[PDB]
Amino acid sequence: MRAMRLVEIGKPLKLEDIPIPKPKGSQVLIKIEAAGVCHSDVHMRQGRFGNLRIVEDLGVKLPVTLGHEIAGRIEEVGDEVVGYSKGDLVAVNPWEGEGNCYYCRIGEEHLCDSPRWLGINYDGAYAEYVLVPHYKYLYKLRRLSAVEAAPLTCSGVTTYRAVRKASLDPSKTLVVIGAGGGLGTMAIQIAKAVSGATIIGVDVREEALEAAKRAGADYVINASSQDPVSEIRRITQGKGADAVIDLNNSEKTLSIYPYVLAKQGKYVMVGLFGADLKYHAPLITLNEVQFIGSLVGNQSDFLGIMSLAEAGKVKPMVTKTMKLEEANEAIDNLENFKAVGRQVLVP
Amino acid sequence: MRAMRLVEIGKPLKLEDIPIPKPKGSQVLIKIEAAGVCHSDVHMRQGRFGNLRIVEDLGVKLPVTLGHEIAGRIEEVGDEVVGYSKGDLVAVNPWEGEGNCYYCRIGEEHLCDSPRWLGINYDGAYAEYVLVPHYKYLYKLRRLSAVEAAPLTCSGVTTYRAVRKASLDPSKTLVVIGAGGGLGTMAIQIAKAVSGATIIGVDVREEALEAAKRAGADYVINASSQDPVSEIRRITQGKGADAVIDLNNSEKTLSIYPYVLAKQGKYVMVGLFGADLKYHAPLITLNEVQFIGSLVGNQSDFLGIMSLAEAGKVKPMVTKTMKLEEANEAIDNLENFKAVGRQVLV
Amino acid sequence: MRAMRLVEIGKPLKLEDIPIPKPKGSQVLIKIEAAGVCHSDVHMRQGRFGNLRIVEDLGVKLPVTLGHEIAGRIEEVGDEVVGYSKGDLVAVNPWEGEGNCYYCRIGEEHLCDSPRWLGINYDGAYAEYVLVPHYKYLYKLRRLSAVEAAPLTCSGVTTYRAVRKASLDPSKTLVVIGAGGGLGTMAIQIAKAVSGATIIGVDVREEALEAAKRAGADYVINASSQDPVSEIRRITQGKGADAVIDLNNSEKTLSIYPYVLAKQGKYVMVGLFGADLKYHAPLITLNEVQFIGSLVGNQSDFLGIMSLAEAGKVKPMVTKTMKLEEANEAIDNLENFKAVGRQVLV
Amino acid sequence: MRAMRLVEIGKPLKLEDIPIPKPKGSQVLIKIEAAGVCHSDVHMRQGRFGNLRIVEDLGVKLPVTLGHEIAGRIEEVGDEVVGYSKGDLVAVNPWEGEGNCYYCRIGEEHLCDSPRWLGINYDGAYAEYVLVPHYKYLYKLRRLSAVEAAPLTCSGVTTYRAVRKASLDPSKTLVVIGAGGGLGTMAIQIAKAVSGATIIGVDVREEALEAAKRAGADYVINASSQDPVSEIRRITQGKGADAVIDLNNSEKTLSIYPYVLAKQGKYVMVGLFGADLKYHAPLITLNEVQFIGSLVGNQSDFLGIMSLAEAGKVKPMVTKTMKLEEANEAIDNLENFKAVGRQVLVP
Ligand SMILES: NC(=O)c1ccc[n+]([C@@H]2O[C@H](COP(=O)([O-])OP(=O)(O)OC[C@H]3O[C@@H](n4cnc5c(N)ncnc54)[C@H](O)[C@@H]3O)[C@@H](O)[C@H]2O)c1
Ligand SMILES: NC(=O)c1ccc[n+]([C@@H]2O[C@H](COP(=O)([O-])OP(=O)(O)OC[C@H]3O[C@@H](n4cnc5c(N)ncnc54)[C@H](O)[C@@H]3O)[C@@H](O)[C@H]2O)c1
Ligand SMILES: NC(=O)c1ccc[n+]([C@@H]2O[C@H](COP(=O)([O-])OP(=O)(O)OC[C@H]3O[C@@H](n4cnc5c(N)ncnc54)[C@H](O)[C@@H]3O)[C@@H](O)[C@H]2O)c1
Ligand SMILES: NC(=O)c1ccc[n+]([C@@H]2O[C@H](COP(=O)([O-])OP(=O)(O)OC[C@H]3O[C@@H](n4cnc5c(N)ncnc54)[C@H](O)[C@@H]3O)[C@@H](O)[C@H]2O)c1
Ligand SMILES: [Zn+2]
Ligand SMILES: [Zn+2]
Ligand SMILES: [Zn+2]
Ligand SMILES: [Zn+2]
Repeated sequence: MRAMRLVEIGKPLKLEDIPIPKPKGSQVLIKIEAAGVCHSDVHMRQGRFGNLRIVEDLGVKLPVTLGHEIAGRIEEVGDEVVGYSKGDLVAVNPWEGEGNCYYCRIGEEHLCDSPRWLGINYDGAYAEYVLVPHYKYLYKLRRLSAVEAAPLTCSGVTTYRAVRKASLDPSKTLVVIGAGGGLGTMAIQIAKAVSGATIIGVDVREEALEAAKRAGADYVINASSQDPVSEIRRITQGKGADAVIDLNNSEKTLSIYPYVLAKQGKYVMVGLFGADLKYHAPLITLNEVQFIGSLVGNQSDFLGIMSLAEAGKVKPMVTKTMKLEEANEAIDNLENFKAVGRQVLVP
Repeated sequence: MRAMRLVEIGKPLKLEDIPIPKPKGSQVLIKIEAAGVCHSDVHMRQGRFGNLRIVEDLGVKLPVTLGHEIAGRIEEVGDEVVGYSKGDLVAVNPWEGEGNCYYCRIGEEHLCDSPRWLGINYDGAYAEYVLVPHYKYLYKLRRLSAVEAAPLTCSGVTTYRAVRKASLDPSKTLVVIGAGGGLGTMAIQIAKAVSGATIIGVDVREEALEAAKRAGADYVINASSQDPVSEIRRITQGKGADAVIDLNNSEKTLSIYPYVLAKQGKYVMVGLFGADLKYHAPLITLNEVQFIGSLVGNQSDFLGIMSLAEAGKVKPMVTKTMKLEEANEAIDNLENFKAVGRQVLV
Repeated sequence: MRAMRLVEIGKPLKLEDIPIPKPKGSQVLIKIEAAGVCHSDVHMRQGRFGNLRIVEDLGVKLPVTLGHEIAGRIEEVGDEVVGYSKGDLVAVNPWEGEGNCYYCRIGEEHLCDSPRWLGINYDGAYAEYVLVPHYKYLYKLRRLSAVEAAPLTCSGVTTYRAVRKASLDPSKTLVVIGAGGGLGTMAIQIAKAVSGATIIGVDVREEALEAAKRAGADYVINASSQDPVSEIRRITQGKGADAVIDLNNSEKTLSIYPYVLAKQGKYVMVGLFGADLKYHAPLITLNEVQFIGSLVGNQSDFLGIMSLAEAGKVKPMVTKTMKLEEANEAIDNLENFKAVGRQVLV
Repeated sequence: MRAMRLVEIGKPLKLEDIPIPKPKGSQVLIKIEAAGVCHSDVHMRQGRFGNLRIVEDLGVKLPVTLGHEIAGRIEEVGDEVVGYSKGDLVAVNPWEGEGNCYYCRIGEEHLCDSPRWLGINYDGAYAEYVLVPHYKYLYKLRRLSAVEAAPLTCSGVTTYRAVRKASLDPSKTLVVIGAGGGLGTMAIQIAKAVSGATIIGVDVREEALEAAKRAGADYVINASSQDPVSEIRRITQGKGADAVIDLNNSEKTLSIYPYVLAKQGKYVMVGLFGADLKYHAPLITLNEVQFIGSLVGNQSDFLGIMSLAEAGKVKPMVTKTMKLEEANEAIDNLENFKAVGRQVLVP
């Protein structure tokens, strides 16, 4: 089968011909009908998340098929599979754990000590087929097509979790940094659907802000032409933002936004652009500010976002559908900040 | 009345004689019997918390009587005061708000936009009497004496809230930095009394660690004669600490402990030594760690620590007492890191 | 000034002429522009909530002006009032506490031991003016008019708190009983605005269900012409409802819905029709279901619903307005179940 | 192997000779060194929990080996078992789920739609060996012996969860009904270890109250000689109890304690004596009281209580150790309210 794999860092993904997995036990073989392209793949290709080398520090073993936004039809199931039949259209939660470690026992499976992340350390969706370790990570689709559902397995579940960590309510204001991109449009839609908080979207491209508005942002700020700090201060009437979901965490964003937080404000750090957070400690203490890391999501988060989308409350903004072989072009678009919403590959 | 006030930044507190406040409405006048000495007064005297100037930046108007750990007896009450009488022994919650702003409405009074902090921007306990804006901030003392209860109004409520933010449970390990001081000894007693988590106390003086051990720490580590990272990793079997309550937040502590956090670990920042937190962002994201600021406490926190104390489940470790006029010496001891537990003035 | 007061239990509210309150300190005098009519006033007039007598049991002292959904303009302020001026349009939180008791300290003012409930044990909005104990209970109106905001101070805050207690999320289903009334229409709008859960509205009148559908219900069920159990089970695919907000709690509703709860399901009891909950204990234990009482709301709840409303995300459905003197007729409509949405007096 | 099984309701458990299970895959065969006796087995033997027949209504299929308080040594592991070796002394969490249903996905495994409860609908610990479905339900013991740990898997995890649902803090008072029994002594120790709340123990036997005190109760009330209502009112100075953990839920207890709740008080219903809760609805609404059901516990709860005990913070009060063949006598003792603390069988 065809597969776009990461064979060497700093080099484009290579199309290869590898065997189709054979499911056994509780595993499930899925024929891919949609594979979303995540900016995280830009970092993977470069082989690094900030100062962290995926191979040397994170333990990734090359080669590996990328693609962690997965949706397709069940092709074959193992002998222990129950409640799923061949032909079923499903979305797949790639953030899988083994079950015995501390993090799996408390329901934080994505933080497993021996993680099975499809598309990162295990073969992902940039292929004609993908082997899913356990059927419990599936979610049958009815209202959504594979193309519309795929982005939900990463950008969706990730921002759903981040939005929960933001602890929103009607009296609070949320600021999303990078609001026109893949996770940005998803975070905005979700915040608009599961809370009554005021949503402010921030980006640097005119097209990105149009995307943020289509996503439902109550207010948008172009940080290239406008003074983001002044605008956020004005909109919140001098109070500052009660929560900020930073989908960049770059030298640029971390030098600006951590300073527009209201007292008790929560700065949820999702982006992986790579930079150090330098912040005066007394500022953290005296203002009870919080810097919170958020990574993908657990089974509850996956269930939550899938339920919301399947109910028609939110829907990924897929702006382009391309071939599996165009994987390197889709990733380039993100690397060059030329895409809005989400791009999805179809084998 | 006698009163030790911050009259000039950088200079010792000055013994001054000012009018005795006259309570009206729901206000209450307390005759001070005990005033705890907090390290915060070292910063105050120096005129800053890190880069933040108390006057220009934090808006403190001098002169002001310091002292934010308050306990004494009611001397006089306003005409609207209910449920309290002259002579009543009480502890005072100094972190007061006005009630109308966003923060007061959600029950986070200490973060009021127009704060009324006794001992900070309003006159405190380093005097014969102290005026209390509302009787709602009082707590009748029964089991504890004024001297034993005074520290609860700051070191107690501050660490009670911090322990709460640490989200502890029996399977977690908590590390307390500065475990032998005023807040350190309280943080440990509270953590042991309101959770079943493993407690590791870290300090840099043999006696401080002994005070930490007595407070109830399961393990103690002297960072100045042994590598804390190795011990903490060993104790947690390589997992790291699920929570750290840093009562320093100095360049020294922030360069060590943030790196010993377990995944989802919470770094609660209470200390105000002054330094910049510096941490690689990808590490915060990939490990889902949290850096959380915690400041004094609200009325719920005050009630929690006073009830816990009056029930005899925790008790401030007062290692020495002295006169009001000796305020400058007590503060020097903290500045020179010469004390263990809490000092109280009378 | 004119005022409709509960002078005699069992008898209509009486038009009376009493002195106009004079505000002092932090008190504020509001000139009433809108007073919502709540079903609670049906109980009040009848003199009881279930078996609980408002006088003997609940301690209500007659006579008292009713009306707990308040909105109007500031007429006069006490000398200590800050941030408000004469002429300011505001909504009033009537569920007020004194601040010193356990409940006020933990931020649950509405459960104060010495409650100051405007329209219940203190004079309410069914009059030309109403005295407000503290300006902290006010909320400046910008987007909404007095008539549109009045209902938020009871039907809004009550259901906002109830929606919160329901612990909803996208994978859950909420069932609202009495979905076409004052609280019902609000509960649905709020549930839709602050969660992504599936909402099922149940009522017994075609128009009530239409009002429920308009409020935003995903499904509507007329319990008087179809079996609600079958529909709810079908809609939830046999799982049952994860939460039910019962705005009746009558022998009729309690004999049906508690049995349609999913495991861990939460039955939030708001309605005060009067009945006894009767459920086999082993079922509560084995299914981990919860029967939760919810009463009006605290300052945090008030802030939440007022902000949500002023942002235009929800809005009380006022289907009719009338004169203060018509108070007894508006209450009759609710008693006879003749209204949909909310009625407001001017 | 020997096994004490429930073969017919209303009749004593029968000693039988059944084959020793053969573990495969992720299963683990444990040689039982301790099996605690739970009052729940009194209800099982009678074949009913209140109005609920275990067979006709709950779906239990007879015969079945009882015993849900399990501890022993690993005898054999399946091929997929990792991190566990033969000879390891472990406690076993019997409240197991399948993983795919809603409740398993959100971390509430014990409420699984297709539960695997060892000792209830699957063979339990009243035997020489027990087959554990998955090694992730194990917890290695170091400080505790099997006899001291066994009770933790039901009375321990159940009361740990109930204590959490009670939402305690230093200013609150907890009242435990049935404080001298198995779950009673465990609830008291736990509340004393994980909260600073005031603990009041209530029972009807002098011996039961001695047990409650040894457990650490701050106050004890003998409901046979004293007026429980008056005492609770006096101790809480007229406020009432902020939380009540009822380990009976009988006609007797439900007619008394739901009426001594403080405003916002939580009545956590754990006991299964069988009775209907009849309570005036306006009382629930106007006082914001809560009636909360609590059943065993999930993997997080199990991890929590095991950590606490393994740390020496709490320890089951085993008052008697007897032979496997004495299973019917141990259960009779509970049925007749003649035992304090917990009884443990050793094959
Ligand atoms: N923590 C997690 O679980 C997780 C999961 C997925 C992706 N991510 C990370 O989130 C980040 C964004 O991912 P994405 O897929 O949405 O990519 P994306 O390219 O679609 O979005 C990036 C957006 O950032 C905007 N941007 C660039 N510089 C900016 C600035 N200075 N201020 C404001 N906006 C700016 C761009 O215009 C663009 O719209 C990446 O680093 C990715 O690896 C994290
Ligand atoms: N955020 C708040 O609400 C709040 C409230 C009160 C006090 N504080 C602050 O907390 C800090 C401590 O206050 P305190 O009253 O307990 O004072 P303290 O004098 O008791 O000092 C705390 C302890 O820190 C120890 N220490 C010093 N260097 C150390 C190192 N490198 N590693 C480990 N331990 C070290 C000292 O030996 C001492 O025992 C101060 O900065 C104070 O201003 C904050
Ligand atoms: N706990 C609190 O804080 C609080 C606050 C305000 C009002 N309330 C109470 O809530 C209840 C409802 O108040 P409301 O103002 O919305 O009044 P309402 O007149 O609008 O009545 C509510 C709805 O119940 C419907 N109904 C009647 N019988 C029904 C049945 N068998 N099944 C389904 N629906 C049925 C009616 O048709 C009506 O639409 C009252 O008992 C009131 O006193 C409680
Ligand atoms: N929900 C769950 O997860 C769960 C789990 C295990 C056991 N249980 C149930 O909890 C209950 C108790 O179990 P146990 O194992 O501790 O049994 P136990 O016999 O050891 O305890 C019962 C105690 O109740 C006391 N008691 C009897 N009548 C009383 C009264 N009127 N007032 C106060 N105390 C009274 C007895 O003196 C005795 O000490 C049973 O119904 C059992 O099935 C529930
Ligand atoms: Zn794991
Ligand atoms: Zn304020
Ligand atoms: Zn009160
Ligand atoms: Zn399941």
